[PDB]
Amino acid sequence: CKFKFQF
Amino acid sequence: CKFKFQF
Amino acid sequence: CKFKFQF
Amino acid sequence: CKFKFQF
Amino acid sequence: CKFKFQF
Amino acid sequence: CKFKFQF
Amino acid sequence: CKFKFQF
Amino acid sequence: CKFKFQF
Amino acid sequence: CKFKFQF
Amino acid sequence: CKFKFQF
Amino acid sequence: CKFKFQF
Amino acid sequence: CKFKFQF
Amino acid sequence: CKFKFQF
Amino acid sequence: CKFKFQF
Amino acid sequence: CKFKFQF
Amino acid sequence: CKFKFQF
Amino acid sequence: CKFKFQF
Amino acid sequence: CKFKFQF
Amino acid sequence: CKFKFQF
Amino acid sequence: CKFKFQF
Amino acid sequence: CKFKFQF
Amino acid sequence: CKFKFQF
Amino acid sequence: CKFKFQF
Amino acid sequence: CKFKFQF
Repeated sequence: CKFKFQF
Repeated sequence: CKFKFQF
Repeated sequence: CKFKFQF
Repeated sequence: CKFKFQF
Repeated sequence: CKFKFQF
Repeated sequence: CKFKFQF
Repeated sequence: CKFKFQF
Repeated sequence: CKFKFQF
Repeated sequence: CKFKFQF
Repeated sequence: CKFKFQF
Repeated sequence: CKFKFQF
Repeated sequence: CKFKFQF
Repeated sequence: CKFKFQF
Repeated sequence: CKFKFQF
Repeated sequence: CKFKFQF
Repeated sequence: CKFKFQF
Repeated sequence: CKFKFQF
Repeated sequence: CKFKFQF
Repeated sequence: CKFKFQF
Repeated sequence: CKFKFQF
Repeated sequence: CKFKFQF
Repeated sequence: CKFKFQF
Repeated sequence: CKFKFQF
Repeated sequence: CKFKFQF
């Protein structure tokens, strides 16, 4: 919801 | 919802 | 929910 | 929920 | 540097 | 450096 | 360095 | 270095 | 905090 | 905190 | 903390 | 803590 | 020099 | 030098 | 030098 | 040198 | 602090 | 601190 | 601390 | 500490 | 001539 | 001539 | 001539 | 000439 960081 | 950062 | 970091 | 780091 | 985000 | 996030 | 996250 | 996370 | 410097 | 420096 | 330096 | 240095 | 900070 | 910090 | 910190 | 820290 | 001289 | 001289 | 001289 | 000289 | 500091 | 510091 | 520090 | 420190 707040922060979604995908690599 | 707030921040979505995708790499 | 807060932070999701996937490598 | 908070931090999910997968390698 | 490329991205500099300060919250 | 490429990404610099400061919370 | 590539990612620098400071919480 | 590649990832530097400081909590 | 008192100081947040993103160089 | 008192100081947060992201160099 | 008093100091958080991410070099 | 008093010092957290991530070099 | 590049930076002179007298705190 | 690059940095001179007198705390 | 690169860094001179007088704490 | 690269670092001179006088604590 | 009492005296702060920056040259 | 009492005297802080930065040259 | 009493005297802090940085040259 | 009483005197801190950094050259 | 330039600076005279006496304690 | 330049700086005279006496304690 | 330059710096004279006497204790 | 440069620095004279006497204790």
